[PDB]
Amino acid sequence: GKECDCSSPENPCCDAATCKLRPGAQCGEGLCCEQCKFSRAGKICRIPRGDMPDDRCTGQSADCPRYH
Repeated sequence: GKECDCSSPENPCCDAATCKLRPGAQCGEGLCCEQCKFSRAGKICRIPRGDMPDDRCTGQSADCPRYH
């Protein structure tokens, strides 16, 4: 449609026609969006490199902020 819950038409969470969530789901895409759902707080959303801290799900967003 004219509004998407996903970025991709290939996204399983979305139907291609609607571009929008079929399932009993929360989200389609996002670093903290797992199983088309909002991942739990503290779960690693991003792998660090070098001296950086690992970024963690808030459990209050489909996208990851920073570290929480």
